[PDB]
Formats: sequence, structure tokens, C-alpha cells
Amino acid sequence: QDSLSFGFPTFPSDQKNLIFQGDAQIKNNAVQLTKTDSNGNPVASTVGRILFSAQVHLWEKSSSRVANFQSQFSFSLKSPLSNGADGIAFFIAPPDTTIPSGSGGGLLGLFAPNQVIAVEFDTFYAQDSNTWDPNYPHIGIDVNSIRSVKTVKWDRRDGQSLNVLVTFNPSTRNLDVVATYSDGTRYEVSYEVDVRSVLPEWVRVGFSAASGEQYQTHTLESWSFTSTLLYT
Amino acid sequence: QDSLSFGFPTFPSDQKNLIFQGDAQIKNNAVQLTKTDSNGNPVASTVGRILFSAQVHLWEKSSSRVANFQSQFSFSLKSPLSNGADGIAFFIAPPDTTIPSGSGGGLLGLFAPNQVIAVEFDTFYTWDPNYPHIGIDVNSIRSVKTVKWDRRDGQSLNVLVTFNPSTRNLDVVATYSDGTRYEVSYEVDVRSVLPEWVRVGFSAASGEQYQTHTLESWSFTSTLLY
Repeated sequence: QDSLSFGFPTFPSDQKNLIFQGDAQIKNNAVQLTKTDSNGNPVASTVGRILFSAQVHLWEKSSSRVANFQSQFSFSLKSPLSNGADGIAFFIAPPDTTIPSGSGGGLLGLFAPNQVIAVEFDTFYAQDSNTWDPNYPHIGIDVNSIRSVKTVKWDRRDGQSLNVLVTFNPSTRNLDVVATYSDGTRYEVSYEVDVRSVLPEWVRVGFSAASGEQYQTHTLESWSFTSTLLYT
Repeated sequence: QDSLSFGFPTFPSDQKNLIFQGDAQIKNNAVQLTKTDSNGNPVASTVGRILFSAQVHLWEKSSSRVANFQSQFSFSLKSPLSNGADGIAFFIAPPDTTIPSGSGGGLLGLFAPNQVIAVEFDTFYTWDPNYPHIGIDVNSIRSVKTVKWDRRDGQSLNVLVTFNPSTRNLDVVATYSDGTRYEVSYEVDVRSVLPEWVRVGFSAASGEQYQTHTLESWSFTSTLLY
């Protein structure tokens, strides 16, 4: 299909179109990307991801078309600890994508110790950070093997839902990210990216999260997506 | 998802989200449900179907909701014979649905010699056997309602099938390019015949009499409503 749209206001336990990888599973009408115990509390050393089952036609060389797409979602991070980790990311990758071996902790279940475009919301500490202040969480745009090619300072709020809208306009090639907390606190980050230079024509979209020794829940509460091929 | 929509203006050969069953395959940027030879001519004794890969949440008991959905598509039938057969149908069925054994010919690859709702366009000989007809099927009851239809070799028929959960009315409107129109509607509580989650698609077949069943385009939308 040239166009595909879907919306999950919530995530009831009886899902059919989500591909669960790692520890990801549905609990309390939401997707718990990382493992939680019987009390709903996060546990260490866990990685999980979800992908929508239907493949998305991101671009088509034969018709010189590229898709205009938008992904809207909300998540919340909760941790009994003071420094929850490591983060959650929205990503776009080849259809057969699976959790790389050893991609735990700061690797978010997306990178090995590749073809991908992702937007990560990190809360982990990386002393050697080269594109963001390591002393504070950050939102970063990833392109292929370059993580956080563009970033913006962000604030972690335990138990608070962050509403995010990620949009891509093939005419300008701008990948825009706008995230807001319920009080209106806003974070913005944008970057120019020709999707044809980093991803195959057909891809799958979804989310990934992980926790190493430091942990927190990565609860995906809602998600809507739309894509349409446009000449170009 | 509560809502799901997809659109196929055409069907290029690089399909990823279609479940092909039987002889169904892509040719000339369209889905040839029934088998064609090297010259593109239809052949006898063939059955084929396609289903979209993503499942549709048609209704949900817990929230007392039923989906409002629409299915728009265009197809054309061509045959060297003057009595092309047997027909093409749009259908809704359980996700694991497969071609029933012995469902060729007039069975359209949908019925065995039962959870399903279909709209069939029959051209072979509850209706006037003298001419083709469009029929609505509910479970094991075929043609619970029908309307006389005219087959036109090589001409595209544009169809819109809609379901309104408030009235439980399943509406069908088909038109040829000259404006000729056919319509048929029937009340059906989808909860009484189908499971909560289903797959949607098309099916077609030809027995000794044959014709192409070319699905040219298809768009679909569904949203659960209170």
C-alpha cells in the first residue's frame, strides 16, 4: 500500500498487529517495553521492543516518491531509584530487524556493542558524551551508525507522560520532533535527512528500550502513525 | 489498533503485506486472483485469494464497540468466452482463513462443498439465474440478499462497501464508468457471525468456464465506535 495508518489510544492485552521482541509485553493496558515485576516495578538487565506487523513503504525509486509520515506517541518512565536508565526510542529499520546481541543498557536494544533512523529519549549517564551534556538526559536523533547527530536537553519526570510527535516531510527532508509534558513544557529537535540514503524502500516502525544495572519502566501508553507516498 | 487504514492505488510486484493464497499473484500492477497464461489469458480450474496481513479489530465486547468500516475497490473481468465464470468476492473472515478444500468454481474459493461476511459478484449460471448478480453472504447463508448485475468484458467496476454499526447496515454500491449503478444493502450484526479480530481480502475462481478476476485497486478504513 502507498498509504498506511493506524491508531492505538491504549494497548489492551489482546494484540494482533504488534511484534513483541525481548521482554516487551502488555500490562495495564500499556506496552511495558522493559520487564516489570508483579508489583509493576522495574527490574534490572532487561531489553524489549515492539514493531507494527505491517511493513511501511517509505520510498519507491521507480516512481521517485518518498513518504510523508507522522508518528505520535506517549510514554512514561518510573523508577524507585534516583537515576533510572537507560531510555526509550522510536525507530525505523529494515523489516527483519531483531535485537542485536549485547545491545543492553545504553545501547537501548537498537545498537550492537546499520540501517536505522531513531529518536531516543535517554536518561543514562555517558561521561564521554560528545553531542550533549552528560549531566542531564537528552533527546537525540540517530541516523545509521551516527547516534545523536542532533540533540536537545531534556528533563526526566518520574511517572509523568511525555507526548511526542515525530514528523517527516519529504519535500524539505526535515525530521521534526516535538515532545511535551502535560504542563506544556516543550522540547524540540529537528534534522535534515534523506531517508533514501539510509533505509531500504520497505521498513518496519516501532519502539525499543533497555535497562542495565540502573533501571526504570519504559511504558508506551499510546501510539498513532500515518504514512503516504508522495512524488518528490 | 482501534483504527486501521490502507490504500493500494495499484498493486506493484513488490508486495509485502498481502497474504497470497491459491493461484493469486501480481501481474500488470494488479492482482490476478485467478490464473492466467503466458499471454495473460485466463485458464480453467483456478482459485486464488488475497488478505491484508494486518488484522482488523471489527468489534470489542469489553468496550461494547463495533467498527465502522469502508472498503473501496475496482476490478475488471475478461474472457474469450461469452460466458466467463465464476466470480470475484470481497470478504471478511477469521484471521487464519484458508481456501476450503473443494471450493472451486461457483464456490468462489470461499465456501466448502461458518464465520464470514462476503459480497460476491457472480457471472456464472435467490436471484435470476439468467443473468449475473451481486450477493451478500453471511456465514453459511449465501445470497441472503442480491441484486441483478451486468457483466461487461474488460470494463472496470468501482465498488464501495460500507458498514455502519449504528444501523448495522452493510451497504454495497457499484458503478461502471458510464454511471450505470447497482446497489444492495442488508442488516447484519457482525458480532453474531464474526470474531473480534478478522482479516479482509478478496477471493475468485473459475471452473470449466473461465475469466480473469483482476483486482485493480483497493482502499480500506476501519474505526471502532461506541
